[PDB]
Amino acid sequence: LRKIRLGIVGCGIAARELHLPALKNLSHLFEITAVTSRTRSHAEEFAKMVGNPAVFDSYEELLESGLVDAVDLTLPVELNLPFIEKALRKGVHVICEKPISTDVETGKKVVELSEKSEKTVYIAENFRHVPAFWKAKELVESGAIGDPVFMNWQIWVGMDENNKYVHTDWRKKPKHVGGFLSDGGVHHAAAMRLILGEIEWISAVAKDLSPLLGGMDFLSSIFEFENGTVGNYTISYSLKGNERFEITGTKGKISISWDKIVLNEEEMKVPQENSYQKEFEDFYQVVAEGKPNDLGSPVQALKDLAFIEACVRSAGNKVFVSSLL
Amino acid sequence: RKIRLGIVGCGIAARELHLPALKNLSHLFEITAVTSRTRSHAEEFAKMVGNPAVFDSYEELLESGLVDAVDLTLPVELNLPFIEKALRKGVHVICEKPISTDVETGKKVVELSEKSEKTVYIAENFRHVPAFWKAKELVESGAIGDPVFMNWQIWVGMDENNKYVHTDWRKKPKHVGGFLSDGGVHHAAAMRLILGEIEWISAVAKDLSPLLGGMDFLSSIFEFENGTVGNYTISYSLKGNERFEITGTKGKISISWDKIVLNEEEMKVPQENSYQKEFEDFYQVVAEGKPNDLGSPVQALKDLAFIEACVRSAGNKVFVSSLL
Ligand SMILES: NC(=O)c1ccc[n+]([C@@H]2O[C@H](COP(=O)([O-])OP(=O)(O)OC[C@H]3O[C@@H](n4cnc5c(N)ncnc54)[C@H](OP(=O)(O)O)[C@@H]3O)[C@@H](O)[C@H]2O)c1
Ligand SMILES: NC(=O)c1ccc[n+]([C@@H]2O[C@H](COP(=O)([O-])OP(=O)(O)OC[C@H]3O[C@@H](n4cnc5c(N)ncnc54)[C@H](OP(=O)(O)O)[C@@H]3O)[C@@H](O)[C@H]2O)c1
Ligand code: NA
Ligand code: NA
Repeated sequence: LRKIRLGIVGCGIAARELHLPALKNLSHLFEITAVTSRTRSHAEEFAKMVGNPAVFDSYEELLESGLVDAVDLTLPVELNLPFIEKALRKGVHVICEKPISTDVETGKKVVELSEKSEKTVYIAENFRHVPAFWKAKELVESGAIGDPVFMNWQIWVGMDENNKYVHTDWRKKPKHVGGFLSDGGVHHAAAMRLILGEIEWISAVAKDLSPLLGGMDFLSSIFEFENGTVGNYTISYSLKGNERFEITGTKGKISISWDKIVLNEEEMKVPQENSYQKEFEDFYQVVAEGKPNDLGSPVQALKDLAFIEACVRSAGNKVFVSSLL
Repeated sequence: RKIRLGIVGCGIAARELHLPALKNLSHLFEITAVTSRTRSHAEEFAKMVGNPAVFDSYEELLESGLVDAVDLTLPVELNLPFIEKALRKGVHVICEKPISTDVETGKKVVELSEKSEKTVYIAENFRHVPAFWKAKELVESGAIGDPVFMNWQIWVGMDENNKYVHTDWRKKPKHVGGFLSDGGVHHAAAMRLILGEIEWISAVAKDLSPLLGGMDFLSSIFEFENGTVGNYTISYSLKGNERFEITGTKGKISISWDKIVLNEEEMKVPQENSYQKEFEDFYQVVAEGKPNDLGSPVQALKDLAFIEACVRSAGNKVFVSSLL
């Protein structure tokens, strides 16, 4: 099995804590041969965790070095577009973190570069690879609750001053639509779309409740899927509480968690998996083994972002999600 | 002295909800007159009361000189005309919710109320439920900090065995949104009592059950004038568990008939009959000069208006005041 020579770009939290451990479990598929960051010492610390990749002062040099088949971008979202374009111009595949971009108009440019290039652009939306969501999808699609009627997802993150993501520069002064609403919201849209399909319209109210979190941090919404199912999605990044994620149909109900699905009275444990690992496997198959790009698809990520961007601008008015696309 | 009260409409609410309450308030109410669409139902109800006078028609009961006030437990389409007839004879009216079939018609009830010296009390019993009062005081006293988000999810799960489902004026509803306004006005009342007036709603209404006349599912988002966001979702046909939660900057309450949970801590709510409480209030209004804060038609119109807005919405933003 030939390996994908991979360059890591942006050696921050995701790269160290989320990407590397997954990558370390996939060394039969990937070799990290190059590394670059804004702060050189950060790239050097990352190099040591990896082994001995070449360290570059700039991404453009990494791209031209001949050392890589693809690059992994774990950057401030403002950088996705120009950096994806640089990679494709050099004939290099890209796996890039969500959100696809800072907003939908910029996102669309990522999509068109993707569609015009022969190289793969893969937006790493790990919620598309979470088994609990797949299992919910299967239950729903096979008629286990009858016709889906209503879903509610309430999320209370309770981030405080000790949360590491809160202190990063590009989150404190967000350039992305809705601040934390897009940052974490694309995950939630990904999941709802996986389980129930495309959303037709939303109506939502977004608030900025914490001076600690850059931009908006509270969102409450109703929407309707194209299939007629009604959704409620409410989240506070700053306040505490218990997640509920429930789908009620004509014949019964499911509740969804990381570790289990409950179908009426019946518990089913979901065997645990690393979704980052799962997405890297999928990217490998897209790049090397000619698998279609369904789950890392730029178009999919753009649709995730569109849901959130619609909510941010709704101010309680009905927004048809298509009109953003 | 005691309020001479005539019962009009001897159906479910009259036998099962109203009479027991009055039987505990025999020192404040005497039932003297009774009338219904079916004379035999009125005669059965009379036998349950003692020996009141049975009348073939509302109009006759009103001219009989036997009552100071009437209690209307009727198809909602009849509220406006029956209230008007009573006020035009010098007779107080206690009338069941909803105030009317729709806001346009409701306003006519409000208008007649303000012009008469007699009381019109819309018996919205949810304004008399102690669980909501204790929740109000906790929120008002700053127990959870600034209120951020309330969520009320109701799954009534009505079936063929529920008696309300077989009543004619519910099967072919004339009232806005069918069951949505029938049960919804209660919920608006509780929401308004706890968090105050609502600025705007956005809502979707479905008709999911062939058994329930009219629309029977509703999901909505809205914002109180104080800034709190609300979600209110109800199905009248499907089963699930009620949650009623209000989250603030400092804490969390969860509300139930018998208890309020403040963060980790439970406080039992002492139980009461809300019908019994509302009749006492009506007694205090007509005999004791108590201002009509809790049974006032204006409050009942605002309840209906919340629900009417939600039915018109189709997902669009509706500013409630625009209906009033
Ligand atoms: N899927 C998920 O569960 C998830 C979770 C968290 C984050 N993410 C995504 O991962 C990406 C990074 O997030 P993060 O939390 O890791 O934030 P972060 O810690 O701030 O990481 C960003 C990294 O990029 C570096 N960088 C900034 N500008 C650069 C430039 N011009 N050229 C090269 N490197 C540059 C930063 O600078 P320094 O060199 O100075 O350190 C830092 O190393 C984001 O797109 C985010 O949405 C995804
Ligand atoms: N606050 C609450 O918790 C609550 C609960 C239930 C009901 N309610 C309200 O109370 C009212 C009564 O509802 P319900 O459940 O008791 O329904 P119901 O059983 O159908 O009661 C209506 C009664 O009025 C009679 N009636 C119909 N037209 C009449 C007319 N023209 N003249 C005299 N009587 C007439 C009916 O027919 P017959 O004489 O042939 O029997 C029946 O006895 C409704 O407005 C409802 O919204 C409130
Ligand atoms: Na904020
Ligand atoms: Na129905």
